[PDB]
Amino acid sequence: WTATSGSCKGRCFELQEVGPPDCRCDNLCKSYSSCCHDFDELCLKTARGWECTKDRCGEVRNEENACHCSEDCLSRGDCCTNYQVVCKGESHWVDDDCEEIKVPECPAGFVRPPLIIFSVDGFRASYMKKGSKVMPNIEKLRSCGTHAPYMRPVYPTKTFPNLYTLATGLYPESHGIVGNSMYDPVFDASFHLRGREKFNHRWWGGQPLWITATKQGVRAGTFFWSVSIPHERRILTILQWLSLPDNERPSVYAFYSEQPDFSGHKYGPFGPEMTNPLREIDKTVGQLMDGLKQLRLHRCVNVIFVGDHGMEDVTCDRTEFLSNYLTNVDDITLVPGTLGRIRAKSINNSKYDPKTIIAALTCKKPDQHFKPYMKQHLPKRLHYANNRRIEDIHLLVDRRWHVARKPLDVYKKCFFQGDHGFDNKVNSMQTVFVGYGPTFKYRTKVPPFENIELYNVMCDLLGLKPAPNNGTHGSLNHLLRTNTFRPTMPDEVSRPNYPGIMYLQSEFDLGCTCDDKVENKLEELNKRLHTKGSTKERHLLYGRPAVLYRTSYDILYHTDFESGYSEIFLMPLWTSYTISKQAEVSSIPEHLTNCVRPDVRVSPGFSQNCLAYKNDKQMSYGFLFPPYLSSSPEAKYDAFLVTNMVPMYPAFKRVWAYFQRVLVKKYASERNGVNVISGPIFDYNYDGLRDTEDEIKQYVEGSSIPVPTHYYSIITSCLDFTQPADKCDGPLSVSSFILPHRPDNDESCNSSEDESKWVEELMKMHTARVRDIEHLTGLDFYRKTSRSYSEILTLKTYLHTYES
Ligand SMILES: *[C@@H]1O[C@H](CO)[C@@H](O[C@@H]2O[C@H](CO)[C@@H](O[C@H]3O[C@H](CO[C@H]4O[C@H](CO)[C@@H](O)[C@H](O[C@H]5O[C@H](CO)[C@@H](O)[C@H](O)[C@@H]5O[C@H]5O[C@H](CO)[C@@H](O)[C@H](O)[C@@H]5O)[C@@H]4O)[C@@H](O)[C@H](O[C@H]4O[C@H](CO)[C@@H](O)[C@H](O)[C@@H]4O[C@H]4O[C@H](CO)[C@@H](O)[C@H](O)[C@@H]4O)[C@@H]3O)[C@H](O)[C@H]2NC(C)=O)[C@H](O)[C@H]1NC(C)=O
Ligand SMILES: Cn1c(-c2cc(C3COC3)on2)cnc1COc1cc(Cl)c(C#N)cc1C(C)(C)C
Ligand SMILES: [Ca+2]
Ligand SMILES: [Ca+2]
Ligand SMILES: [Cl-]
Ligand SMILES: [K+]
Ligand code: NA
Repeated sequence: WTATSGSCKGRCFELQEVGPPDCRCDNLCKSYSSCCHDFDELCLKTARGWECTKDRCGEVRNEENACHCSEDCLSRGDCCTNYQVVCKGESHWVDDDCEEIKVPECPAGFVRPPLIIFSVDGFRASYMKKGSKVMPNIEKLRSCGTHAPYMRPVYPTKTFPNLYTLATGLYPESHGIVGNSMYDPVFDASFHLRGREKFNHRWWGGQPLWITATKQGVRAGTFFWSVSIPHERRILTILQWLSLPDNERPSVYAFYSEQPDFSGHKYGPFGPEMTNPLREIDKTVGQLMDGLKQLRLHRCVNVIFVGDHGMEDVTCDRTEFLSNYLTNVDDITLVPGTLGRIRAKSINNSKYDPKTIIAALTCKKPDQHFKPYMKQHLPKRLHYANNRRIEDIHLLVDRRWHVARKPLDVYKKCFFQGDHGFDNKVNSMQTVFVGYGPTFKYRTKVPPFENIELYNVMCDLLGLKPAPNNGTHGSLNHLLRTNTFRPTMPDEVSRPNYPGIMYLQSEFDLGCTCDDKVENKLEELNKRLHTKGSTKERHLLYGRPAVLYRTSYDILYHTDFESGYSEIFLMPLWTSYTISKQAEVSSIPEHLTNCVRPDVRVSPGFSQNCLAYKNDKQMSYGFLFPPYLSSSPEAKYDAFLVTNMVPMYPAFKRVWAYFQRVLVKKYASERNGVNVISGPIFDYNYDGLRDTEDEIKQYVEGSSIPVPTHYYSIITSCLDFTQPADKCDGPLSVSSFILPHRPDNDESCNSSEDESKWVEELMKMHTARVRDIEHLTGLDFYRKTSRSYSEILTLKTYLHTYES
């Protein structure tokens, strides 16, 4: 209940919220049914539209007008954005030549260049090129400022998850807005686009930019705009706020457009009807920039033009129905559409079996346009599991498709031709970034990057210390003319041990065997050199990874590879080796098929044992440095050390063996040598972070040998592929993966076929950034290179996406 009978007289678009039941005069008031009775009359004037004409020039001020062409308007801050053009012979900003902004050119009283975020819903990356001839204001920002060819949104590629990621630098699993609709099982409440529930603060976690700003004494405009406030009025409100006195004026502003999303849904991304919304958004940018130029702020303000997601061709007829797969379809709730999330209809049910639901949804039709997953099995690059609002069962839907529960859900609601929400690596989902202003570079192209990184940059732009978030601070330094953040490497926490030969063979009782009793001094000092790190410069190209937590581990050197061997987890944390373009693949000789050898540098008590693998009828083992790539028959024995062994499901060994035997050599042929770092990952609580020992839920039967959730590899080479990986003078090129360690290959529908028809497709889907692996391992890679730390931070955030 409000007392809506105060007045907005002198408080239109006031920045401090007045609390119930005084009546309100701000953007939210509409959505709360709490506006004063005169808000429309005073605050939402429309009379005479939004443009000066010659006849209005010099007019007598009439306060009923939407905007003003009177002589006093620049001082009152309320001229129509085109006043100076019509009434004073000035040019539109778009018609002026691009001129470099080397320093901020601000009116007196400006302590810092303001930031304006201009967000556009559904603005697909390729609109920058395909629509360029109708968006001259946007094209100027883009060619004269700093731009990327595209920006990668977060998953799901929906509006609220992405805008709240922009604001926080957090993954949706961390900020809590994990979908455009959601059910919270603790709240027993649903969030939707319609309704008042979405307004409750309990949904929205982390610390958004506007709060970061305010806590540190920097004032912010609104980031929420009521749908009924026309764009022209949002722009005029921002320009009025920018004319406030120094002590009252905000430093950070946002503008949001519902377009082109709203039309894209109706017409598809490139429907003929989409030309006009692009023209309209462009006009709005022109208004803003003419408005800045009137107020002498067009060489002072930093402008970010950014989208939340793209838009794909999706029609009612490309819908998969769960009713065609399940008998028990009335026992589930589905969050439908361009993703699927499934939970039980009733928690008063011990009868609900997710395993039977998954099984009924797996590889059932040859054409199937979705894939089911337990959420902890989703590609770790999606970071989409560690929240109670994400249901255990997920369906990743193919681009261009929808999933629904039953046909009536689609006809008892074709409306639509476009939609979004797919996998964030999908080309059609990519969106836009442009930065223009004194703090951005001039006429500069940067590589594609992720929207999670922008929070740190917006903080830098405003001199704010960012709250803890998921960006990598410094990875986007190359966007900026002047950086206030100087990244430095984390300090190594655990120093390695460097063990020599300390144990006799008969001290081990590991139940292993090997055929290795097959006896020259020229090659007896030569192998000694190898166990002490004589080839270490070849196999460890970027220094040893730093261990960033407290543990006990050993560096072990070998002719063909180096490792960091954990005495706690009884296996390498990492294994590093280089394969040249020239290198040969060889087989495991017959006599060595089951060979495992004690490592005399490592005590029996800190070693794995073969007996446990014999006794564990589910679990087998593989090797991190692959025997197939031994430099010599003699070096091959080192690959069979117990210290190179790791636990592997037979089903996973199909994947791993094909990678090691076929793919590593291919990459070395294509990339002119590769350096590989491989290791295990333990993430039993699916938080994206290295598990402590006491979080491990599975061991090799009757042992302390922990079972990894995942295996990674980081594959690095020279960006200039005319140089070999091991003698690169310049920038590097990387691709990485995090493969789930699963006891079946149900995820790959063609897995009954030869590995050459399915393994690589799997690995591509589980592409990863180096940073992802860092979080999962507590390692820090690329410690010793000739490259700047900023550049290395960009490299660590790169994702190889495998789109055309
Ligand atoms: C991406 O970036 C983010 C941000 O840096 C990072 O997320 C951070 O992860 C940290 C480690 O997991 C975690 O640390 C502590 O969490 C709590 C503090 O909780 C509150 O306070 C902060 C600060 O203002 C809030 O941000 C935080 O918000 C979260 O929870 C809200 C509801 O409370 C929610 O609205 C919001 O969206 C957010 O939810 C998310 O996080 C929670 C967990 O925090 C998840 O469960 C959700 O799913 C969602 O993902 C909170 O309001 C501390 O109390 C913890 O302390 C533990 O652990 C100690 C380790 O030093 C240990 O020594 C102590 O014993 C202590 O244990 C005690 O409690 C145990 C668990 O409850 C108990 O078993 C035990 O026996 C004992 O009593 C953590 O130090 C941050 O909160 C988290 N922040 C955010 C915003 O998410 C991500 O990790 C990265 N992602 C990647 C992949 O890099
Ligand atoms: C998305 N939106 C809506 C809106 C209302 C509805 C209804 C129709 O049915 C749902 O839809 N959209 C109104 N104003 C905004 C802008 O919100 C933002 C804009 C920016 Cl630039 C940033 C950042 N950084 C953050 C936000 C959030 C506040 C976090 C959402
Ligand atoms: Ca959107
Ligand atoms: Ca974990
Ligand atoms: Cl915005
Ligand atoms: K076994
Ligand atoms: Na299969």
